[PDB]
Amino acid sequence: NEDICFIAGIGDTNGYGWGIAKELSKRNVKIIFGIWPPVYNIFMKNYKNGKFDNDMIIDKDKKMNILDMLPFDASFDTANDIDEETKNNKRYNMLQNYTIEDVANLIHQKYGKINMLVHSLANAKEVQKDLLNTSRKGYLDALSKSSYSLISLCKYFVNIMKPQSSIISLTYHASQKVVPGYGGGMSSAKAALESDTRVLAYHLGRNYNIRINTISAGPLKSRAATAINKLTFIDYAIEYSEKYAPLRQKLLSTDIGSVASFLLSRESRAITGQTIYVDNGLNIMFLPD
Amino acid sequence: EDICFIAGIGDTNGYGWGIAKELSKRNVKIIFGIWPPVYNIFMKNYKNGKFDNDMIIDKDKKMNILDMLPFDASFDTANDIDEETKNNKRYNMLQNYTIEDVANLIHQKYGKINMLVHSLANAKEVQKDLLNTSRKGYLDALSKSSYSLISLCKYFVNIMKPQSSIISLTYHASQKVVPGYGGGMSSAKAALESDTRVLAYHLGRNYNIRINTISAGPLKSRAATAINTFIDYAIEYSEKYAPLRQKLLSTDIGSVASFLLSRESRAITGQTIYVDNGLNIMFLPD
Amino acid sequence: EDICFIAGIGDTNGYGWGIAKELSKRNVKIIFGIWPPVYNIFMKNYKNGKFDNDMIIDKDKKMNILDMLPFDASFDTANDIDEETKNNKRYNMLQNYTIEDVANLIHQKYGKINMLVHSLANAKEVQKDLLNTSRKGYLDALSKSSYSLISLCKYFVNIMKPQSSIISLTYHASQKVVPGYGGGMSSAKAALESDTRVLAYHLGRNYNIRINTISAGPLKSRAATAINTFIDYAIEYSEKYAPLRQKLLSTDIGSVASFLLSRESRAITGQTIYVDNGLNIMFLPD
Amino acid sequence: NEDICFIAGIGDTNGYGWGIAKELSKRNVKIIFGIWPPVYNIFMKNYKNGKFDNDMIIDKDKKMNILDMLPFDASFDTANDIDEETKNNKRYNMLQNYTIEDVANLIHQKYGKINMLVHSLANAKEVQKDLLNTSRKGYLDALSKSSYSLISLCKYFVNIMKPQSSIISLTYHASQKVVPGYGGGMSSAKAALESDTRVLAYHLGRNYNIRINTISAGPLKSRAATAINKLTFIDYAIEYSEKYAPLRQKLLSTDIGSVASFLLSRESRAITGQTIYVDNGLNIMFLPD
Ligand SMILES: NC(=O)c1ccc[n+]([C@@H]2O[C@H](COP(=O)([O-])OP(=O)(O)OC[C@H]3O[C@@H](n4cnc5c(N)ncnc54)[C@H](O)[C@@H]3O)[C@@H](O)[C@H]2O)c1
Ligand SMILES: NC(=O)c1ccc[n+]([C@@H]2O[C@H](COP(=O)([O-])OP(=O)(O)OC[C@H]3O[C@@H](n4cnc5c(N)ncnc54)[C@H](O)[C@@H]3O)[C@@H](O)[C@H]2O)c1
Ligand SMILES: NC(=O)c1ccc[n+]([C@@H]2O[C@H](COP(=O)([O-])OP(=O)(O)OC[C@H]3O[C@@H](n4cnc5c(N)ncnc54)[C@H](O)[C@@H]3O)[C@@H](O)[C@H]2O)c1
Ligand SMILES: NC(=O)c1ccc[n+]([C@@H]2O[C@H](COP(=O)([O-])OP(=O)(O)OC[C@H]3O[C@@H](n4cnc5c(N)ncnc54)[C@H](O)[C@@H]3O)[C@@H](O)[C@H]2O)c1
Ligand SMILES: Nc1cc(Cl)ccc1Oc1ccc(Cl)cc1O
Ligand SMILES: Nc1cc(Cl)ccc1Oc1ccc(Cl)cc1O
Ligand SMILES: Nc1cc(Cl)ccc1Oc1ccc(Cl)cc1O
Ligand SMILES: Nc1cc(Cl)ccc1Oc1ccc(Cl)cc1O
Repeated sequence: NEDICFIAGIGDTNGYGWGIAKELSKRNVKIIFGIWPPVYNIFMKNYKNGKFDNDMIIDKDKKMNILDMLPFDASFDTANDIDEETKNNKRYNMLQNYTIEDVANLIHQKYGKINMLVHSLANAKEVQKDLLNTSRKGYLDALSKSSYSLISLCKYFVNIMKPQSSIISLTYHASQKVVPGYGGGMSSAKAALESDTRVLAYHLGRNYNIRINTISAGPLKSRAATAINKLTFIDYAIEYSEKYAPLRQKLLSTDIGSVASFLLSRESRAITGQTIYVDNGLNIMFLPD
Repeated sequence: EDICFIAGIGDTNGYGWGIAKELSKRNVKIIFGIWPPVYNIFMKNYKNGKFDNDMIIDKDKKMNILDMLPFDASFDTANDIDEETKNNKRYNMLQNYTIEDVANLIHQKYGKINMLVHSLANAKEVQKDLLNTSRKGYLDALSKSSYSLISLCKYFVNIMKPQSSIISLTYHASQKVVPGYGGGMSSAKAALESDTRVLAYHLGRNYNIRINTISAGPLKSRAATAINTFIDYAIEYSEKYAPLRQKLLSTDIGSVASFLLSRESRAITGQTIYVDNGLNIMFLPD
Repeated sequence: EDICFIAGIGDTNGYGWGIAKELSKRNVKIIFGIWPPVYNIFMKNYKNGKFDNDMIIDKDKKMNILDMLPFDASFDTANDIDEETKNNKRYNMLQNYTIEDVANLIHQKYGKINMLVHSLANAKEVQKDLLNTSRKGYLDALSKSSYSLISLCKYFVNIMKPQSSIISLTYHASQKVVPGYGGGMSSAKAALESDTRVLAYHLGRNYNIRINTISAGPLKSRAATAINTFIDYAIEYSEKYAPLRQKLLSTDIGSVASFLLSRESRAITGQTIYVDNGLNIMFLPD
Repeated sequence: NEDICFIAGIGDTNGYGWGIAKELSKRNVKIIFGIWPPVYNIFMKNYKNGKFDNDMIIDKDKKMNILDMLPFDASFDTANDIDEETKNNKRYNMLQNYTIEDVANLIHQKYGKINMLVHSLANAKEVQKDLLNTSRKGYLDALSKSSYSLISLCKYFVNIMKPQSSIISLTYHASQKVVPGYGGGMSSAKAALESDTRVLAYHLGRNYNIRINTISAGPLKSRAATAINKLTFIDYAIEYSEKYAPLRQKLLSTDIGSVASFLLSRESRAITGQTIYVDNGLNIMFLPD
């Protein structure tokens, strides 16, 4: 029935955004990528040069179909928020309509209303620092980019979404339990995001009949995950998860993708405001073996 | 060839039926576990076509029911049945309805299965507040509503394939106070949600089998009507205050169940998943 | 004239004793409820001065023990005792040890009390994993460890003053998986924490009485030693990974209990309070 | 044994800061007030003129003793963070050493090391707006003033605190469950604060043997609470609490104070990283009557 999904936060094929795209594509949902301007050019070149073709293979019966690929920066709500420096920066200078409001408008003009929205991004300048050593600026950066970006995303996309639409984001259990090394206010940011998902579920539910949930994912060696280490963090997390989770299988990006796909579909019609753990059951453990 | 056993169907008005309907959409073969005191009433209504409209999925298909068997979650094995039950008019003409007996019967008739649904509860003192519940009444609630899941798992894992999946149904009274949800049902649900985690660990590590529980919102089922207009209140409150105003349907729980029982959810286990139009997230009635 | 009944003291090595010591600091009169199979051993050790050093509070004072009574949380009333127990060598020389009988005895001897501590648990199959626990074993855990709180409340409220306060002890295995905490103890604790909320509502509205539960970290008590080196592991893990490295003492739980039982906490009820050096907040062992 | 407590966030006698001061004073703890510069002058005048004397009465046996009263703005980590405008603002111009670091230094110089710390402040420019209508600036303001201020407070005060010291803040259940009207990112901010309390408990515990907890308080008609209403919010909350809480008594500021006092004392030695509800049990309810 022409399901269309905007995925905010893909920069290569190694993260959760790609797994989500892949699983949605299997269900025939049309995909639009929102790509952060620092990685946008290299994403487009790699794509054009066929570097992603193997990764786009669904089952060798089918391959992913990408409707569109758009520059997107979740730091900026509207054109008026973009500082002169950023506007003129080498990587931004050749790009247009990349703020949250502008991408919503652009999508609406080209394709009309959509019914699925994925927030799959996060950022924090001081992620390598422990919370106690994080500055005011660095903490506010984490909240701005990782948490506020969801609210803003919702604010502007609800106008271009049909009733009974669905929105998902991605979170991590460090919001609820202590993960040393998940620094820079990222733990704080995921805690805010999980709480905001409830408040948004209430308002979007009553005022638009739109659902919103978040997926608390287990560890995946994405490009962003690698950046967490100082002086690795993700290696430890993965090793620990595969050794101690109730389910010992390797956690795949498409494992999250298939849950995202369910949550974005009408099958999850009575679920909203929730944090859903897709982490091989690791979250349930207290004492290891 | 997916097969699901659904323990706890008494008519077409509860969550078991909605779960059956939705699994039927995905062409899963369904086997009903029916409490013996209502087994013959159910079979008669079924034979008489009372459930026919309720069995329609759409233009294409109609529910495919593989089998319907008497099943009593009060009893683990044949040895556990008391004489009063043996001498009951409703039980005396039935056989092989203990938890172990039904596992053996299903396995003998159809081989290994890969989906298991616990959709049952009982508490002989549900109408009393917790403080006025007796020891026998409280332990009955836990026996029928909580331990029954553990025993179901114990006997059914042997007849299940690797990567199988199990769900039960719970209610948010385990976590926040619902006056009226009495007789130790709130306790039973708290135990069920906790047991779901412990079972998830053991079943996952030993068998690669998953187990989850769905925390459902209110539905005007037969069991619900037995709690003391309680259900009319809960439904009215939910439809007034839940983030989503839609009427909650048994098939809304059914489609979540179907997802949790399928391989699409291979990385989810030990979880309480809320399917209640968001009501659980609210604090202050607006 | 504050009086506290402490149900579940068997020696000086568990949390009941630590709670007794701390309440004694505040000059609360303490009455011990002692499980009959260990009642005479306890009385003999006490008479023989084995507990004397353990009774010292400081330079000033020593624990003031008002009374010590046999108490069995298995039985609500005299009628509930089975003949095998009646004919037991340890029970036959004792009397008035059912929950109701002890409430009546305390009230007759000393009048109304204002503090109640449930510091007991039992599970006959604690050494089995949940999946291998039988119905009788699982219901025993719930009967002795969970329902006992409800019944304690039921019978003791009549002998308590308005604004009285009640606590029990739980463990984080109710909420997160602890392999080894078997026999349905994890289930019993989940039910206990849930029941604490439901009881809080009813006791608060009807009697202005508060009830809370303390989720304690590991202590090398007699009961703990019976779980299967499990306790040595938990202690070692806790002292290695808890935010606070201090050794957890029974009196660390005792001073929290004393606060929860006093009027300083008049606005706290229905809560699970973690007294475990912060261990529960951790996800990833650093 | 000369217990000394710094209370960050008092501006009159109607809030939780005053109840906390009163209960601590009963235990003979010496109190130092950190007073936000916009209300500081009026606080000092009222005090000098004896306007608080009745409110300082403990039991007519005893009256509160306040060791010191210091201008304090939790927006600023160090002197170097203060913008020229604020430095020169009418209400700030005559005040000195009011940043987090400067007050810590000042306290240390005058009285040596302390052992108790209370964060009893919050702020959010757009509190009257629902989350969806909150701007990026307004949301970041809520997190900065209500959440980051705790981390910073901890960072600078740990150097002037003894081992086995204790720190508390105040939070509200809107972090966990939806409270329509608790707007501007305050819900997000309390969610971050509750999560930060865990991460801080871990680091302060291991590296300083210092405890930190937060109290999730029920509704109290403080000056700040009144400011929440638009176009009242607190009236509704109070009425609802007294009608539906397990305990029907009126919730008092000193009810929180006596819990704060316990948590700050050695009696709570094995408790850290926790959210403790002091709300007459309201949080435990699902369905009202
Ligand atoms: N990787 C994990 O193990 C893991 C575990 C739990 C949660 N998550 C969450 O999943 C999400 C995806 O992260 P990932 O792990 O796939 O890494 P990723 O790099 O694949 O995803 C992050 C992407 O977001 C983009 N991005 C960053 N800032 C942006 C901005 N201001 N505007 C637009 N785009 C921006 C980046 O270009 C990047 O491609 C994150 O929110 C993360 O918190 C990841
Ligand atoms: N209906 C609701 O509002 C609601 C909300 C949350 C959870 N639930 C849960 O959903 C599940 C299904 O109940 P329902 O609401 O559909 O009502 P229901 O009456 O349709 O289902 C309960 C069934 O359990 C069966 N049963 C009772 N005792 C049994 C025993 N000893 N052995 C085998 N079967 C037995 C009954 O015959 C009945 O058919 C229950 O576990 C309930 O706790 C229901
Ligand atoms: N020790 C720990 O590590 C730990 C951690 C968390 C919680 N707890 C809880 O603290 C409480 C006290 O146990 P403990 O650890 O001090 O061990 P303990 O052995 O000192 O206390 C348990 C007591 O309960 C008594 N008891 C057993 N069955 C009884 C019955 N039917 N009626 C009356 N009394 C009975 C026993 O005689 C024993 O003295 C328990 O409820 C336990 O679950 C203990
Ligand atoms: N009042 C309630 O019902 C309630 C319920 C739950 C939690 N709380 C929490 O209790 C705390 C105290 O608030 P309250 O309700 O007592 O109102 P209050 O006005 O008594 O306390 C807030 C005080 O903090 C001060 N302050 C604000 N910004 C500051 C800054 N940047 N630097 C220094 N000081 C600043 C203000 O001058 C004010 O006096 C708040 O954190 C609030 O979130 C209050
Ligand atoms: N995308 C992103 C950005 C930053 Cl700065 C930090 C973590 C990020 O994602 C994550 C990666 C690994 C894990 Cl275990 C959790 C995450 O949330
Ligand atoms: N099936 C069953 C049996 C008993 Cl004794 C009590 C409730 C039962 O189901 C429910 C019905 C309505 C609601 Cl809101 C929750 C339930 O759990
Ligand atoms: N008192 C009791 C009885 C049984 Cl059967 C099992 C554990 C018991 O107490 C405990 C001891 C150690 C830990 Cl870590 C948790 C407990 O709950
Ligand atoms: N101190 C403060 C500042 C702002 Cl902007 C909003 C709320 C504030 O405190 C509160 C008041 C009432 C309630 Cl029920 C919760 C609060 O947290």
